[PDB]
Amino acid sequence: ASETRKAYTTKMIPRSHDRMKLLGNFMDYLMDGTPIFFELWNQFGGGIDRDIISGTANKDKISDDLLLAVNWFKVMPINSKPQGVSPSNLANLFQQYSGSEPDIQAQEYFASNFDTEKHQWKDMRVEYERLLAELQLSRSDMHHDLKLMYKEKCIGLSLSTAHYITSVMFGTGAKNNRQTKHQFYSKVIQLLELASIILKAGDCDSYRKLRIRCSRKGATPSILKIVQDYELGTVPSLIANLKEKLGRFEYECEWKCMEKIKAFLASKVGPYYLGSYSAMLENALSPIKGMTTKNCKFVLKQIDAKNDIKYENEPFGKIVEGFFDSPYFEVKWVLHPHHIGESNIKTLWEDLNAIHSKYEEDIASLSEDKKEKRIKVYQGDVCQTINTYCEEVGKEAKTPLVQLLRYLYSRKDDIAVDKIIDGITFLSKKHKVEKQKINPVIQKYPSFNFGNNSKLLGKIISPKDKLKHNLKCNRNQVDNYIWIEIKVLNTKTMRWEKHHYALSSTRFLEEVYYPATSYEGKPALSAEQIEQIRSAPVGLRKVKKRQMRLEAARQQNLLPRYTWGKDFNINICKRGNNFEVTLATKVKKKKEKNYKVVLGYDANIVRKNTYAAIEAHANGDGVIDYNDLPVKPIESGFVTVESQVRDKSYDQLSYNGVKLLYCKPHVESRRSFLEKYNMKDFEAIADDETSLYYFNMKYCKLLQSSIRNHSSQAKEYREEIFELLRDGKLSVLKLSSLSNLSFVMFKVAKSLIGTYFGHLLKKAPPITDEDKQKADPEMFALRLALEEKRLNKVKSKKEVIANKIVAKALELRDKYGPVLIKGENISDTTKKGKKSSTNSFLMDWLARGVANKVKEMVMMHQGLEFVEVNPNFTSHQDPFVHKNPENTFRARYSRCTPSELTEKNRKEILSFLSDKPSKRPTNAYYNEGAMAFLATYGLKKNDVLGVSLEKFKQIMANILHQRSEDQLLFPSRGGMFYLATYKLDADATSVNWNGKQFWVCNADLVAAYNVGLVDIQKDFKKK
DNA sequence: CAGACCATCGAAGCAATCCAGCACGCGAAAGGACTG
DNA sequence: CAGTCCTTTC
DNA sequence: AAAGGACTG
RNA sequence: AUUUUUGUGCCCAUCGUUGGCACGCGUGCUGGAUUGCUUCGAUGGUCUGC
Repeated sequence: ASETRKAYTTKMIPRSHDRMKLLGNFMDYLMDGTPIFFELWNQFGGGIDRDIISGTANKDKISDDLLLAVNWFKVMPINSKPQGVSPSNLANLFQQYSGSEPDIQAQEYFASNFDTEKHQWKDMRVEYERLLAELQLSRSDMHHDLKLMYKEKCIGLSLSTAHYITSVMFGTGAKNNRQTKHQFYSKVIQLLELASIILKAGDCDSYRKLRIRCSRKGATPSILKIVQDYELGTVPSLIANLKEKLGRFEYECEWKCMEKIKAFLASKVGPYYLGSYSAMLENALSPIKGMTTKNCKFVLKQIDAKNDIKYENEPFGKIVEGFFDSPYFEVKWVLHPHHIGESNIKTLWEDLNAIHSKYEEDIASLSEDKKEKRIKVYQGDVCQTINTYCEEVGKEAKTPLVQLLRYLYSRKDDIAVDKIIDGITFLSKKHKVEKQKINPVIQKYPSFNFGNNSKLLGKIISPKDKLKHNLKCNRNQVDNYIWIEIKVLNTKTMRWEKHHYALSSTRFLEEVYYPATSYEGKPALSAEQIEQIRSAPVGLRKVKKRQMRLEAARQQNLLPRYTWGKDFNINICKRGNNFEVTLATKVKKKKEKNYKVVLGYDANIVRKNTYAAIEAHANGDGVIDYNDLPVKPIESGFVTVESQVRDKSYDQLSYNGVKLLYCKPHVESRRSFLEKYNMKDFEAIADDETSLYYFNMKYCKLLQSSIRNHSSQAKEYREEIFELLRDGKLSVLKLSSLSNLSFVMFKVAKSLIGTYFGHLLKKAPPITDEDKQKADPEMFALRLALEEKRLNKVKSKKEVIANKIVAKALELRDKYGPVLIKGENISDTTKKGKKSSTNSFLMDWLARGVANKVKEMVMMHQGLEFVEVNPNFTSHQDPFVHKNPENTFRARYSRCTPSELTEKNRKEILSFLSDKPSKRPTNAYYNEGAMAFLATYGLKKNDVLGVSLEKFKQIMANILHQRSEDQLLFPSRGGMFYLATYKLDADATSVNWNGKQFWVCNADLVAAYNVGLVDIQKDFKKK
């Protein structure tokens, strides 16, 4: 039984200045009262101590000392009341309290990094003492009270729901059946320590009503006791649960100091109301308990990570870090393994040791006075080798520091190679683990959820009561506004009074609200509705069209019934003088395990994210027998989202813009401006086949470089920058798709504005964002426009890709059965070792974003389920033959004509053929792919590794002409057209390799199938 | 062979953005009182 | 009693 | 322990 | 309790054919990166008599 929330983000229509001011006063009252509860609960937690937490003692792995340190040592902003503790003396303070020194978990908590500029430790136990002093309540009485709170889960970790805490500590009356319930439970266990129903009924109770009226009154029935009795009249492991619940129901809830605390709250906050106090405490506890749990898990993670630091490589770390106090360095920084080609330095030192052996054997002979020259030659050779290594490893990752490698080689006798790697990775991991900031306890900006059951009373009126009201008072009965009846506290006269406010969210109408007076599509409108749509102002026409479609669907009985149910929350966040009603809604799923389809998707960056469906227990013509599971490919395609312009049909995700054949004035203006500032590179971007957003991106980079060169006149660039990014018909803001290139375009636009500002404000105080806002307010506004446009662009890309994925999942669910959407677990990209360009490229991936959006959407549909799989080798594994018997791991190719072969392709083929050891597992797969490429056409690598790439193209053309085919497959590390043994593409062109007769599928579709077979066995057990 | 010019590549500082994780909120069901 | 609200407990 | 996942429209 | 004028937005050389289409919101921190300026250091090369 899973559940998630919807959200409809409505718009508050000001009913009247008086009513809106009343609502604002109520909101301000709640907001002003929230900090009081925040501080009060910080004090309560501060009062925690041993003999308070030594009760249930239930906790995952948190030490009894870490709980104490968490509840009375919190990092908060410097500008707060509890201020006054420095990190150094945290240990001795924790010694002063609790009569013991910090343990490992509490030592890690105290010795945690943070931002000393903004956040400061805080004693949090002088705050409890200040509560005792300023409310003058006996320390013993407050000790009893907060011990009772802890046992009631009103303080500590895993707190209870705010409503419950308020009702318990500040409530009128009670069951008072604590001792009564304890006796009942002791009797029940004594009768155990449908038959259980008889045993429970033996509590001097005839039926459920009697025991309800005797043991547990005025609440929901105790754990499966009254419901159990009813079920049994209309397993033995529960004894431990009932015995551990006996800790409760023993105290009788006598508060020795909650009266004084309640009076203090009434002094600071208004008079006690369960709804108001519950809301304020709900918005005050969230930061407290949230950051408490976050820091507990964080400290556990920190101890686990520090246990992974070897700490025996520390001397090697010292030797390597001696780089900073050596002639080769000219400030000081941390050394990460990417500075030495993390694992390639082994090959580097192999080569350098070969050179050293040659040099030494040459120095043994030639013992004349030529040493001063031979050593110089050897020094030059080793320097050249190190430079070549840095250049070589600087293609797939960051260039290793030349000076660091020179220093390491100079210290070739003080440290080995594996020891160099261990020391530097120690320097890296220790530094990382030591810079992990601890989460501060920051105050939440409140939400104040109005509901019906346990929150501040309130409700959307109804679709039914709406008709009653709109008919009682003469009205169309089909208004486009949603009315909420909120119980507002009139702060003038401190009493409650339900008022009404109008929301105007059209989605709520279209989807769950509008009444069925008489997933779907849309209706056919009438003439007058069309006229209204066409007569509305420009900015209102879209919402008018949506509303008229809704109205037509109601008038033509095309509007499905929406089964109101009155299950909507109302979240009112008052930022300034405007409200932010939200209308959340619970959705319940009842997850299913007996899957019938698997819908993997590959989640590419530039290559048109694909899906691929796989059946579970297929029985038909093609049913591939996996390890022990009969599976069948249903289909596989691309995720293309269609925006149908007048007659064409674009893919927002891959359109890439118009072809510059219709942007000639645009390109002419750009060239005219660029000519004024120094153009053989412009002509390479302005071809009439080049697409518009490639042209815009490349021209943004051109402007960036131009501004860099003409630094002292970057103010002259602003007219062109505007005309390119904002104003003109073909601009980054006027015209841009969801394609990856259209996001690189916004990235380069933001970079262009950044360089314009950096060179417009450079003459040394730093250039703060306020300084550049004041320097060119229009350009800063343009920067904000680009940022907001790109953020909404990203939100829409996530939403639409996830919509297509979930739509195909629903199609398969309707056709076959419960679907399982398997997505790559694309984490830990954008690494330090990678190049800056690689990390920037991978930032636009939005893999985890789409995965999260699909995860959310799947929680609302019954039948779908989303698991995230390991993305390892999912682009090479041959689907349905890899792991069906044994791993296959073929390579990806690139069909092309011999005339369009480039130098890069030939060099890549040679790199595959060159028998050199590499740590990448896929090197073997692409090497065997290159061998098979040579075998297929008989190229005789010795004679194929030759020069004259033109001669290579001629030889390939002759080989492919002797055969009747037109294109040659050849392995490429970034090529499509994977070779599968099964037809997974639906456009696959069969081909003959050494002698296997593969299918030329699409690398995207086979990768989607692999994503659908990563752990197929786990999803489908043999049951 | 001394000297300067480009260029890219690292490191750090400074000021910014950004995708992402992750903790929390978006309570239920009951009885009594009340009202119609 | 239907529906409301206000409370306590799960 | 990375690599892999991505492959610069 | 009636405001009849809006939830957020996304795509397009013709911005409408009723254009086409999608959507969980908020707070707060944290992690990893990126962007821009500068400083420093390496790396590669053209150039002037040598």
